[PDB]
Amino acid sequence: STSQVRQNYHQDSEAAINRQINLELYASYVYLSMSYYFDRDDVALKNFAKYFLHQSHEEREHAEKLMKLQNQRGGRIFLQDIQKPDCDDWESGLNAMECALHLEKNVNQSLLELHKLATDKNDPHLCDFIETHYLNEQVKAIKELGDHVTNLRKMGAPESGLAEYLFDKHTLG
Amino acid sequence: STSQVRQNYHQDSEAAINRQINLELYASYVYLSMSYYFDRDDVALKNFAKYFLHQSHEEREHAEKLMKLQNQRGGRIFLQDIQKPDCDDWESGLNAMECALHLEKNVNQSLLELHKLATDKNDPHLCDFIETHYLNEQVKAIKELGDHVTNLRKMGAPESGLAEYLFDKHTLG
Amino acid sequence: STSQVRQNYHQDSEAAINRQINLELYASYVYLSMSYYFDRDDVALKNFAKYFLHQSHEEREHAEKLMKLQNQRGGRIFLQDIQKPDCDDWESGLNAMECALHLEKNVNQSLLELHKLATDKNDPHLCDFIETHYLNEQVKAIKELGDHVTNLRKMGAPESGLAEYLFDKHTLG
Amino acid sequence: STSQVRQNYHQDSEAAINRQINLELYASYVYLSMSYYFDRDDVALKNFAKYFLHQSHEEREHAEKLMKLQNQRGGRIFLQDIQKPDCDDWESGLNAMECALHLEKNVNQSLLELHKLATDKNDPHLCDFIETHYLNEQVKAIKELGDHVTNLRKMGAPESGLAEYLFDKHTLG
Amino acid sequence: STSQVRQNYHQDSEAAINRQINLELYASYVYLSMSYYFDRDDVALKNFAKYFLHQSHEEREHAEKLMKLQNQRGGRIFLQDIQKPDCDDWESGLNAMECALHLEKNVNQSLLELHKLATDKNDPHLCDFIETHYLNEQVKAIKELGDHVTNLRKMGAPESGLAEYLFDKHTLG
Amino acid sequence: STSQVRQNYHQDSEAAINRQINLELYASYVYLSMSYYFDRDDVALKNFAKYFLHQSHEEREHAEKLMKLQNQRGGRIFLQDIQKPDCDDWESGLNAMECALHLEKNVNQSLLELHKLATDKNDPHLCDFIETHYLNEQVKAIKELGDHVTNLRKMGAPESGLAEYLFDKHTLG
Ligand SMILES: [Mg+2]
Ligand SMILES: [Mg+2]
Ligand SMILES: [Mg+2]
Ligand code: NA
Ligand code: NA
Ligand code: NA
Ligand code: NA
Ligand code: NA
Ligand code: NA
Repeated sequence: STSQVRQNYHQDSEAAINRQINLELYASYVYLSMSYYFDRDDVALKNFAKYFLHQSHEEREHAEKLMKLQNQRGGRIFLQDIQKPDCDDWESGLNAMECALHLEKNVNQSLLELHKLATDKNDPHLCDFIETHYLNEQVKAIKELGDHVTNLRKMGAPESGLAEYLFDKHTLG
Repeated sequence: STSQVRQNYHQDSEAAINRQINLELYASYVYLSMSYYFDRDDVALKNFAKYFLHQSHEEREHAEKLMKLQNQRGGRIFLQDIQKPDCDDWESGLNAMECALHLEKNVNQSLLELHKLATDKNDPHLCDFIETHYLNEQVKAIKELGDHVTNLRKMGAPESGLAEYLFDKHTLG
Repeated sequence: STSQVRQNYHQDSEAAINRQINLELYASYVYLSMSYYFDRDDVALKNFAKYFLHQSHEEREHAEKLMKLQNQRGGRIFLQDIQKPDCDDWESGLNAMECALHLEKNVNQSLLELHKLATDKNDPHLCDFIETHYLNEQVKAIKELGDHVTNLRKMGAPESGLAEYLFDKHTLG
Repeated sequence: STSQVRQNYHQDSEAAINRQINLELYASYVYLSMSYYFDRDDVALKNFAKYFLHQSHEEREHAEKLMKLQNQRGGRIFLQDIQKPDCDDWESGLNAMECALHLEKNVNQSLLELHKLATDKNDPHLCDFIETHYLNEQVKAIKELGDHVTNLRKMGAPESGLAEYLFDKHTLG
Repeated sequence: STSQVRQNYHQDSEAAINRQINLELYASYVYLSMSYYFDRDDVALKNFAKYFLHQSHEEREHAEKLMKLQNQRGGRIFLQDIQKPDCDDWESGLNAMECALHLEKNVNQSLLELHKLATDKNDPHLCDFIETHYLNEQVKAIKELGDHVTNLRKMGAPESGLAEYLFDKHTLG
Repeated sequence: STSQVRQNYHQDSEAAINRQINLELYASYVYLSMSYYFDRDDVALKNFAKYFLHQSHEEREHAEKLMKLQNQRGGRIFLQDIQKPDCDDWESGLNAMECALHLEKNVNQSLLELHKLATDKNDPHLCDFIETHYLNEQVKAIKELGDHVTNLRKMGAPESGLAEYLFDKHTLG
């Protein structure tokens, strides 16, 4: 049953990796939903749409890298349902950015718990995988989203549709 | 409630489009599972893995095009859970190709039902959308997968691991 | 006696580095032996030979990087005899790949023990050195060798000399 | 009061980062002093001057990267006075190199203490930040300075003004 | 004690140059503080941050040129502590620009006093050094900052966060 | 048991080739030791280090060519332990060059004995192999090392650390 390549890879780490794969795919689905919300004719913020679509693809890449990790270590991928996002209607550019920030912080928390598990299981390869490919990415993404939220709020979003328009043009464009 | 752009777009067509979006995302997920099955150290068919990963990305593109359609017509996207694939272990290159063929034919059947609905609702734009972007793509994909299955079987798959190896090299490579 | 550059570098870490240097040089020697086994007129698998020669040179590079590390930290290199490999005759492409896999996993285990020692001695520089330059390299090498072994076995190695021939051509060539 | 981006960032880590920022700015100031010492007409070692000026700019870059880190994590930068260097007159190329070596080892010790704090606070992002951007840089800088000191001493510095002259030309030039 | 190069260089001029060096380094530190204030996630005005970082580096260059002057004339550099800036929190783009304007005018006043001292000591080289490299630079910087302050105020800064946003984009970007 | 390619290849020649392979690998190991001795922070002669590392790689190449010869003639490679070098600490650039000269002359003597054996066994292919690839290489290497030793001694090595420094720069650099 044991993979010929498997070495120093705890069952709990394998399971946590599978959970993280699902979470990354979920985040990719959330961002896809947000993108096409901004593609609606009654919202019509193309650069918001582009931004979130890019994020969706990035999240898919993160999931695929975790799957590659899983196979590299000799764990076995078990996929689960990708739950639909919490919203169909994301209400505003600002609200979407706030939800994205919340999502990214939740993903970061899951990564931190993964790192803690790796450390506890004395899995330095896994620890450094997480550190190299995920943790800084998360910190950067959270910082960027926080900057966006700050700018939108200062501009007067979401009540100032001019605010969101000009943010779409000048920041995301 | 009615979109300012909506014209000649029946509620039943909108719902069928949402169902098709989910089905395309499901197909993407299935192909992703198959790809990383072939990435396992105990399977190790890199070109199978690459082939199915490409298919996964293509299916995601198809889903995104349907979402774009939905917004273009003034329908509203409602996402649903993406169900996990039927298998974790796809057993062989031949079996994966057979399951892919079955999946593609099911997707094609759903597209044909969508076309029939469009026709019944006198939606020529939707009909020609399906015809232009989906139906021929499906016919081609089904033909390609059938060719692959035929070749693998004639080569002696899945019992001939040499068969699958050489197919991976010479057809998919 | 203490090096002017030495800081936070435990004697046990220095000794473990010297042991790792010897182990990497040993691995280089093993791969050299395997390469020239495949260069024999009665074996004559040129791409196996090339593959293992490349591995030999890579292992030498790993040893040299450890020696550089040793000097960077102000430890002192103490070389030991490089023991001859366990075999003169490696029997088959498959057997050589299996022995290489075993060797790489042993090297990985030694690296993991080195990391554990570094961590216990609160040597984050050493830990991150190992993580950055060695651990992922090992995981990748083990995964690659496992893939090779899997393919050879499925093809019918080592009894199918056609198997090894075609693997030599299509995978290693 | 809490930053919207802040996550898993302990107050003690934030304070230690502020201390490190000050220390890096101090090191920059020290190197600036040394550079312009070597620019004096009665010292006139242009390549020493260039070397230390480069080091000064590098140290400022390190400080700026720590400030960026601070903002990325949602900590708040609090700057302090940059103390003047211990010397106005650095006496000789050899003495300046010895003081630089001492400074770099002190900076390294502060970084190691920072890493220990990060580890104790279970801040893997901070740990890997320090490891990636600072610790190896320090090890390299210390090794280089030790090499310089060794060469100068063997050449006969600081009593051999010919020694320092030729070192300036051939090593630093 | 007297430098072999020293000629027509009064002790009072040497001391005033040392004071100016400290003042330029102080200005550099102030601009650095402002830059990283604008890099905060709750301020998030990247082009303000870039503008002030550029100013910081420019001020450092000015200090280094004064040190070079000091050595060229045969005076001796005596560095002092670089005091921390008056603020940690610069409140707004407009407020930062107003403080920068005040700082630049103070630096200009110090330069004018330096020029007056040079003139009184019949040091035409020093006078023309100040005139060529510093005075026009100051006049330009003050004019630019005044223009910025005027624009921000007319736009409605600092109460109009849209004002600061659009200024950041269109003037500083 | 006899190789299909073997012709006019005496068992004694095969054994002598195996001994020469071991000797070349030993020489490679010696040069590696010397290189990293010069990489020490308390020795710090980078061009000595580079010179000996190049020699190490060259010696490995010589060993690999002998192994290739062995297989070409249908002999069988039997590897032995590579003994550690006689020294951990090579004391000086001059001493390392003197030891290298001694090593190269010992290798040359072994090659001459190999040639004599080949001649006695009427193996003109082996004789011309040795002549073409090894003997002139040895003569050149010995001449070069003798030149180096002569220069170092005339310069005042090893007591003149300036001597070794300038030799490192101007001859080996
Ligand atoms: Mg790390
Ligand atoms: Mg003038
Ligand atoms: Mg505008
Ligand atoms: Na992600
Ligand atoms: Na599709
Ligand atoms: Na290795
Ligand atoms: Na630094
Ligand atoms: Na200035
Ligand atoms: Na040789």
